[PDB]
Order: sequence, then structure tokens, then C-alpha cells
Amino acid sequence: EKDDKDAIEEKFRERLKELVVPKHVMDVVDEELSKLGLLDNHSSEFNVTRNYLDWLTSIPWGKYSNENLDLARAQAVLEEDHYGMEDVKKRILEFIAVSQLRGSTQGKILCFYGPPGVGKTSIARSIARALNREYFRFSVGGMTDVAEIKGHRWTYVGAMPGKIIQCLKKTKTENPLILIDEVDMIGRGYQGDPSSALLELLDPEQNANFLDHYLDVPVDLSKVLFICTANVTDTIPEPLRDRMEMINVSGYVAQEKLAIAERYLVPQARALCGLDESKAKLSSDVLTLLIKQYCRESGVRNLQKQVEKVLRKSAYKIVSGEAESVEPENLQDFVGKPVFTVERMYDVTPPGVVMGLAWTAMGGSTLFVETSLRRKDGSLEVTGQLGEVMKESARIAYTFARAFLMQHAPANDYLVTSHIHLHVPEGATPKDGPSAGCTIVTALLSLAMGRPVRQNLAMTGEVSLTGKILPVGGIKEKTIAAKRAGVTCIVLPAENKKDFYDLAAFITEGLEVHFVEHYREIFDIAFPD
Amino acid sequence: EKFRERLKELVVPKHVMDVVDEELSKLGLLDNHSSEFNVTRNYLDWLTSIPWGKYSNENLDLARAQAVLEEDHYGMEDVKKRILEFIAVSQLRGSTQGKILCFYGPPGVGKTSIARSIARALNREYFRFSVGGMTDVAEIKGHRWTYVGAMPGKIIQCLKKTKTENPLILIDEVDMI
Ligand SMILES: Nc1ncnc2c1ncn2[C@@H]1O[C@H](COP(=O)(O)OP(=O)(O)O)[C@@H](O)[C@H]1O
Ligand SMILES: Nc1ncnc2c1ncn2[C@@H]1O[C@H](COP(=O)(O)OP(=O)(O)O)[C@@H](O)[C@H]1O
Repeated sequence: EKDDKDAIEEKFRERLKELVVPKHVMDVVDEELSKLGLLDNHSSEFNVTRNYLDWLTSIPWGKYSNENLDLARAQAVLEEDHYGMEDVKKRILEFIAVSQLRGSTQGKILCFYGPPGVGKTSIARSIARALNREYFRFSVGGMTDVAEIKGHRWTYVGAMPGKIIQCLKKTKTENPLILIDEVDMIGRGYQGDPSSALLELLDPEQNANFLDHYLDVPVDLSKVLFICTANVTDTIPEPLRDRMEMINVSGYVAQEKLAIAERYLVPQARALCGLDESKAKLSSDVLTLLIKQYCRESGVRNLQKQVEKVLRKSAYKIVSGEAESVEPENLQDFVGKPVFTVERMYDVTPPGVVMGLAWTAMGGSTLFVETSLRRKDGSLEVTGQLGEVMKESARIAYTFARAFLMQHAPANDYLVTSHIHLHVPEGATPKDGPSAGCTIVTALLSLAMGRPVRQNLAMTGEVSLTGKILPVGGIKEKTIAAKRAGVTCIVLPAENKKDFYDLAAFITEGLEVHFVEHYREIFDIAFPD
Repeated sequence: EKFRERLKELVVPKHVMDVVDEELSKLGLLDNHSSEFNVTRNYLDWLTSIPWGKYSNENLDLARAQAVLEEDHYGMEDVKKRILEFIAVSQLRGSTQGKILCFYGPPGVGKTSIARSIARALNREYFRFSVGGMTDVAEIKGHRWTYVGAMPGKIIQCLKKTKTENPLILIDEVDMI
């Protein structure tokens, strides 16, 4: 009757010899071992007990992983592994200083929202490497159930604990670092609870006594590192966001991205062919055209897709025809074909038509605004996204434009006595709706005066009904697109003054900027006389 | 294992490995009695059934196309001329143009017949789905799996049935949108 112990029970005690299991597991193991010795092989509970003891002994209970860090060395690792993220490194070094007084780990939980292709997942690896800390990743994008994170009922046959516990086993961790991908993209289902379970993951006091369905024990992890990723602020659940340590990451400028590609992406890519690193001929010139053709997107995702394929092509060829240092002329040969055209395809802008800036999940983008005549009464017809907030902002803009006209040029009654059609592209968040307020006005006055703007001028601003300008969100992301599209001048609200000066270096030089409080100012700027 | 057999021929893109593996792994977690298991199996079946990176061969000639055009229909001097222009341009590049092709005329003139003839000319697989009188975008994009009798996008369907990456699709009655 005890013959069944020799087969499996032997492996349990040997793995547990070093483990110092907590207070709750004192009585659990005693109960489990006693049952396993006396229950038959054909018993359902025997199989469950076998699986339970196998998991408990595999879990790093009480075997401490020695967290070692150095202030100066950690800083260097960040510099070495990644380019940019200046603010992020500072913030992370601030954490290191915090932990050093505390004489132990600190359970500050960070998140980086913003455009993709910034390297959120890779930054985490470097942080972990700098902190000599073990790392694992969750994808909340597909998180749908609590039974995913907390496991299934122990009683149920063939049950398995949650992802966090699976993480605990595999990495042999006591002080883990955790990544949480796409917090904003939480899945749904009949168990809509994982959204609120993320809240449980936030507070260290709820991380402590974190119940697992299979382990029949609350799991005590306190003061543990976590990193999260997102796209835009609004999409994150409010109760999570309010306590979460919200931090932004910026996009990449042309020359910034070029150096990144050469220095990091190419060597990582060159690894995947494995051919000799020196006398590589992926010079700036080759990459400059890759920028123009593929890299309309703010991040490096499309560049990475291209470059990785460039070196994959090289690998094949080691044994496929004479490459003869295959890796400007032969750009189209090696890749295939050009794709993208000039962004400003009507640099000679029609009257009634102006371009502005808007923000999107994928990154900052340039959006065009067109007005058209459809030919007492007079009306504006609005098209595009049919969201109510777009309509009301336009109505405001429409009326102010009329108001502006009646004092500036009382003789003209173009806008007053006509039906005008207006179109706006779909690439706008709710907050971007107001953001493109003045652009409409300009377009309307452009259509009314029948003259296009001072050439190559972009702009972003909400307009009051009496014409004063109001603050807008996402200045960082919007400015990138402006420089990308190669605008001469940007005019912004006075209250947005701080944000621009605080940006990266590269974007600042070669851009004319004026700060505005009232639209009267923009009128004179946009139209010389 | 059977999904792996399906994936053996129709290999998914490199970023889809994780999605496929994740679904298959959690299928192992879900009991075959659970509601989600049945839905999961459908999702995986639909995913694997798509001919990812798999396309039937295309052998073609402009002169042969004219012979097909002549034998299938009489007349349409201008129409034959117009369509051979696109065939010529497509042959030159060896790939599909950015610009797309549409035909207008009286009902029963043979607009759909031309489409069938072009497919036969190119030795190309053919499918047709109608957009005449539709008002719901969800008809195009399908519905999420939680819907009772979950049904995907029509475009996804036609790709699956044709068992190719490069099918000839007739999107009829675009005017009646
Ligand atoms: N600023 C940067 N410096 C160096 N490498 C970078 C930078 N930004 C991105 N990368 C590269 O991005 C890769 C990973 O990108 P990833 O984290 O998957 O993107 P995302 O943050 O959009 O999910 C890494 O291999 C890394 O080399
Ligand atoms: N010029 C033609 N020569 C031969 N058959 C024709 C011709 N025009 C139309 N047809 C016939 O029309 C039938 C179907 O027409 P269809 O494609 O439905 O027309 P439409 O697209 O205008 O509604 C086919 O059976 C085909 O034989």
C-alpha cells in the first residue's frame, strides 16, 4: 500500500531539502505527504496530490535570489544597451538611489505609454540586466480570465495555477521583474474581473496575500518590480491609471533613428546572419532612403522589419550565389521596390486647404483640412468622423470665422450666404477634436479670402468662440510629424510654451515658432496682408 | 497535431508563432467540456485554414488572353482594349497595381461575365462576394468569437476557400453601397 511512494514521492523531498516554505505551507506539506503514502495509484486525489507536491517543491519557496546593484555601473549599462530615453534613464537611476537607502528592493510599478517601436520590451531587459534581476513578460492584450492569472480550483483534475505562479517556477525567482504588455488592451469575457485583478497587481499590499486557486495558499510577493506598456493615456482603466506611475516615451527623429539603426539594430540584425561585423556596408546613405520609404511611422518597427530581412537575405546568400559583399544603387535589388511617395504631394496648396497636427496611438501624425463650396440661408456641412465632439467644435469654429469676417472684411459675405463642405481625416483621438480648432478657421478664411496660406505653415490649437486660443495635448508627438513633413514654421498656444523648449535637441533648430493667445495673431502670420 | 499538419503547408507569418502557440497551449488548459474550448478550436481551425504565404502558380500571356476574350464573348471592341491595357501593365510589373478596376453599364451586359473570363484567361481561381445593399461594416469585418455562431470577415472566407494568397475576387455592386 506504501509501494507507490518510491516512484514519485522520492523526487519531492529532494527538491524541498533547501526550500524554506512559509507558515501556511508548514501544515499543507505534512497533509499532502501523509495522503500520498496511503492513497492508491488509481485514486483521483493521489494524482492531484502528486501534481500539487510537484509544483510546490518546484516553486522557489524561501530560496532568496541575491539582488546586487551599483549606482554608477547600472547607469552605464543603460547607456551601453540603448540610445535615447534620457528622461527614462534618470527616472530609473532615481529608483536605484531609492532602493539603496531602503537597503532592499522597492515595489515601485512603472508604465511607459506612447507610440510603439520605442523599444519598451527591450528597455526592460536592459533595466533587469543593470539590476542583475531576473525578468519575465505578460501579455495583458490577451488576458481574458482571472483563472489565467490565479489558476483553476485545486479540487478539479488536471488543474494548473496562474501565469504569475508559472513565472515563479520557471525563473527560480524571489525578487522578480515583471513586464505587462498593453495594459490599455485588456480583454473581455463572462469574467470581466481581470481588469480589476490588475488593480490587485498594482498595490503591493494586495500583491501580498495574492490568492492562487490551485496552490490553496495566498502568495506573498511584496516590494516587487513591475513594468507596463501602453499607447495613449485615456485607454488605460481610470482606477489603475490614478495610482500607476505614469511616464511617457518620445518618438524618434530621422538622424536619431539613423544612429540607432547603425549602432544597435544592425549589430543585432548582423547576429541573425552571423557574417563578419567589420567591412559591413550598411552606410548612412543606404539607411537614409530606408527612412524615406519605410519609416513614416514614428518608431523603428518598420525599419526593424526591413533591416532584419536585409541581413536574413545576407545569411541565405552565404550559400546562395556569390554575394560578393552584397550588403544605394542596389537598394531596390536587395529589398525589392520603393513604396512611399512625398508627404506634401500638393506643396502648392490650394486655397481653402491647410494642414495641421493630430495625435494617434501609433504616433504623432500630420492631417490635412479641406474646405469646398457646394454651389436668405447659409450652412456648414461636416464630414469625416461623425463623432458629436467634432461637430460642436466645428460649429464653434464656423461661427467664430463668420464673426471674425464681419469685422475684418464687412463688405464680403461669402461664408454668410453659402453652403460649404468640410472634411477631416480619421486620425484623431477625442482630445484631438478640439486640437484642430484654429485650422478649420484658417481654412474657412482661406476659402473666403480665396488665397492659400503663407506656404509651408503647420499649426495646432483649440479656439474659443471669442477667438482666444486654448491648450492642446501631445505637443511632443505632434512636433515630430511636423519636422518629418519638413514644415518651416509652427505656431502654438502661449500656454504650450514650456513643453516645446523641453524636447530633444534635433527637432528644435530650423523651426520658426510663434506663441499665440488670440486668433488675430494667427491671421497676420498665416496671411502677410 | 492536426493543426500542425495544417500549419505544415500554410505557414503563418513569423509574428504569429506566439499567437498560434498560446491558443494551442491554453487549449491544453481548458477542459473539453468548457464552453471556451469549443470556441478556441473554431478560432484555431479558422486561423490555420487560411493559406498564409501559399499561392497557386500564374502562367499568363496577353495574346492568349485575347483568344480567351474572343471565344468567351463577341463584340466589346473598346472593352477588350481597355482590359488588355491593365493586363499589359500587370505583366510589365509582374505584380498587382495600386489602382483597382471597376466596370459600369446596363444590367445583363456581361460585367460579371468579363470577371469570369479574366479569371479563366489568367488561369486564376475566382470568388465573388456582394456589397450591394449592405450598411454594416461588421459584415466586412465579421464578429468577435463570443457571438452566437461566430462568423469572420467575408474577405477572410474567400481567401480560405480559394486556398491561395492571390485570388481573383469580384466585389459586385460597389455603387449600391
Ligand atoms: N532607442 C533605441 N536604441 C536601441 N535599440 C532600440 C531603440 N528603440 C528600439 N530599439 C530596438 O527595438 C527592439 C525591440 O523593440 P520592441 O521593444 O519590441 O518594440 P515596442 O516597444 O514597440 O514593443 C530591440 O531589439 C532594440 O534593439
Ligand atoms: N457580349 C456577350 N457575348 C456573349 N455572352 C454575353 C455577352 N454579354 C453578356 N453575355 C452573357 O451574359 C450572361 C451573364 O451576364 P452578367 O455578367 O450577369 O451581366 P451583368 O454583369 O451586366 O449583370 C452570361 O451567361 C453571358 O453568356
